[PDB]
Amino acid sequence: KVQTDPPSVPICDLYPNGVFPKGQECEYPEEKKALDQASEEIWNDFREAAEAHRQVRKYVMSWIKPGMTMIEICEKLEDCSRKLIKENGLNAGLAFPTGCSLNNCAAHYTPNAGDTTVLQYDDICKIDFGTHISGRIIDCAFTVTFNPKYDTLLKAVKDATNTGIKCAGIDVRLCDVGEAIQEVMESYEVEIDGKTYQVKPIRNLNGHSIGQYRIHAGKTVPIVKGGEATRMEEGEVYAIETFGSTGKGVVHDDMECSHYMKNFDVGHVPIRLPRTKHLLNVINENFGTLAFCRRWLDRLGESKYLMALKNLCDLGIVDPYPPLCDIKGSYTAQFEHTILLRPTCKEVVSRGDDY
Ligand SMILES: *C[C@@]1(O)CC[C@@H](OC(=O)NC(=O)CCl)[C@@H](OC)[C@@H]1[C@@]1(C)O[C@@H]1CC=C(C)C
Ligand SMILES: [Co+2]
Ligand SMILES: [Co+2]
Repeated sequence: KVQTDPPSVPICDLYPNGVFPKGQECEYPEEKKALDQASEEIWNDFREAAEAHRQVRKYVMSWIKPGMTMIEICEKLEDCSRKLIKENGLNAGLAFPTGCSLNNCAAHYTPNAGDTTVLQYDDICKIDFGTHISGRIIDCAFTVTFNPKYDTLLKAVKDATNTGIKCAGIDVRLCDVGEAIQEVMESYEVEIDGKTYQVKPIRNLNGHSIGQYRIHAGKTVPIVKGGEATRMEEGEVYAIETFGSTGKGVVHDDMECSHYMKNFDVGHVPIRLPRTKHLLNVINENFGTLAFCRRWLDRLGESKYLMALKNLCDLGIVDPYPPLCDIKGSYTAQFEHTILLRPTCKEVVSRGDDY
């Protein structure tokens, strides 16, 4: 039909012909048109996931406010995402947990059960969430603030992400994208609570290629100079994300872990320990190689799983991804889009009218 007041109509019911809206198509900085058309069903799956992402994040921006708990924020967002993507096992769903990392924490925080953290007026919150259709994943992220003191820091990082998106292309060196992002990000100076800062890229955070059911397909997109001259290739899909900070510009692991994901390269492992075997079956059935969090195990009715989960991490079957934070007192911001390197053009598939 038409989408409802608070979104509830699945994207596939809005586009009944099964053809979803294109993102922003860009020229790069016969045969290829045929080759582009041959993968049309893949691009269409990314576009369905991207339209869900656009409609969920517009909804989130309408209601996210200080005073809400982080758990309330993530559950309200994920509810909407499950409805709009028309969650169906591993065929359509949430690609990874909702990040809502605060202040000096830049990535990989979502609340676990019992977290009483409440969003504050002065917080800078990075909302990073993913949708997929048939394993075609959209990773797209933006920063929420309520105090205008952070506006230039957000503009710096938004400009740096758009610079990396403009620089990207077939046969472009990943190191050149990094150098370009850093030049733009470091051109910004900000003043927050009477202290001035030159905005710094977080040098040990990166964008990444994306593969089917594989949020990180192994190529990294640097956000500072000095990286690898490995080239981007036709048909690849990339999350172009940049992170800016007022602190050291380096993150370390910190706080409790919430995010986990099966190692993509680990095959079947026979397990006899009963609780560990059951938890691995739950993971394989519900997530496969997609990332999950502890709240997502709780919602499936699992309990007494933390030792089984530690066991799967210690075996190397599952990897933990703890929150990544700069120094105490620092402020970090993030913007990200997913781009498709199609044969005929570069498509910023997750681009909206918002960012
Ligand atoms: C979650 C995240 O997308 C965060 C940004 C980036 O992290 C890093 O660059 N990390 C490091 O260098 C470790 Cl010190 C992404 O990796 C390039 C990272 C991502 C894709 O690897 C995780 C896997 C995804 C989930 C746990 C959601
Ligand atoms: Co992301
Ligand atoms: Co990403």
